[PDB]
Amino acid sequence: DPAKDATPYHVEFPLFRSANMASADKLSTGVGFHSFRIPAVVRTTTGRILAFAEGRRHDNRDFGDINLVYKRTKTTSDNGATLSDWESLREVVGSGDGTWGNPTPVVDNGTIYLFLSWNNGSYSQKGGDELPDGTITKKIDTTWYGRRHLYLTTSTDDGNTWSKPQDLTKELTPDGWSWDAVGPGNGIKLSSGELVVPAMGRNIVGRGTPGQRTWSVQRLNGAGAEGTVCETPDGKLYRNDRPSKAGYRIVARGTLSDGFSDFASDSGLPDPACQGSVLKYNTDAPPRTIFLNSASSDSRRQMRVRISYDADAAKYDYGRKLADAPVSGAGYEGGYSSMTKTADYKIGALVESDFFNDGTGGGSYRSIIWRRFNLSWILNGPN
Ligand SMILES: O=C(O)[C@]1(F)O[C@@H]([C@H](O)[C@H](O)CO)[C@H](O)[C@@H](O)[C@H]1F
Ligand SMILES: *[C@]1(C(=O)O)O[C@@H]([C@H](O)[C@H](O)CO)[C@H](O)[C@@H](O)[C@H]1F
Ligand SMILES: [Ca+2]
Ligand SMILES: [Cl-]
Repeated sequence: DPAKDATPYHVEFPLFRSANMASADKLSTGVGFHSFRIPAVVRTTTGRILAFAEGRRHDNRDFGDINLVYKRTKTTSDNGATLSDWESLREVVGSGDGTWGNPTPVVDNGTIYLFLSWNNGSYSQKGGDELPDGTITKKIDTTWYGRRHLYLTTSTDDGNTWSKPQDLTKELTPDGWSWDAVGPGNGIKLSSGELVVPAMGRNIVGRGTPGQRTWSVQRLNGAGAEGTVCETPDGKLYRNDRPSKAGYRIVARGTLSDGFSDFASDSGLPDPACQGSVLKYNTDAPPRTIFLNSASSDSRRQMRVRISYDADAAKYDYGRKLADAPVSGAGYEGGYSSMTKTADYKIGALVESDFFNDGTGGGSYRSIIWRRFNLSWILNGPN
């Protein structure tokens, strides 16, 4: 791999700082957040980087009052290289005391499309959870009021402002569903121009052209709830999803016109039942797909970034442990992740981190780390 010839480069620092941290991130209104979790990142066509997260107001739990927050790089050409290159925290949407989450952006010229999930603030995935005011949650159900909704918000000004989110549940989530998720992480634009956004049991597919997109659903029997998608070097689609039980990533390959294979466990990619991320890096010799998850069947703290050179992303190298370049003072790193390719030819990654001050409890502060590294950094890892 000729990219190994570059000097290894890596930088890493917290970008979304929980309430316990010195420079805890708050909106300009004064509204702060206990925890940030569920990252999504995209480089726009200007080179600006947009980083999204769930701002979890009161504790780290997946329900209750959660706002969709973000940061942009200050300019289109700084590549988020230092903390001072990032704007202050902003909000995409935070209306109501319900949950706005699952950021899943896709860039289309320019327009950034950001798909989100939402639930009512009286409901949770399991039900029976206690809220700050003493209310007990109802379990997410199939009713309009109590089901998981799918929203779309758009930016046509490089992420500066966002349209009021539009509820596309009736159009893009099957009737009768209760739980739902989009991404989280990112959607993609194919070499042939279609937009493909991974979601629970389905792709959301944007046909048409830039400036005139039309959305529909490609259902995928056996897909995960939290999916990732990319275009492999052979031109086909590749779903690499979180499994329902700890063990291994589940994978399927297909096309928009012919559909997908069934999903199968990939024994080369252990996973502890956690979200992952995938990135098409380049098309020229040699073609590369990047994959990032916790490379373990029982821990989220074994984050590993990897490269596949296969036309179908069948097999990956060992890659490199993110712990080889650890961050201090921002918790124990590991969990959900998102990757993009920066305009200065780095991998830019967001990774969850957990202070663990309340163990697995709701009071444990969660932060999100930003990382940049070149391919060389991965390739020069001790395997
Ligand atoms: O509901 C919230 O989280 C909030 F506290 O109020 C939201 C909103 O003004 C109200 O919920 C009504 O839409 C803000 O967008 C949030 O930043 C925050 F201030
Ligand atoms: C995530 C997690 O940290 O495990 O889990 C998902 C969801 O519960 C699982 O995919 C099972 O359906 C949450 O939606 C997400 O917020 C995060 F908690
Ligand atoms: Ca809110
Ligand atoms: Cl999910």
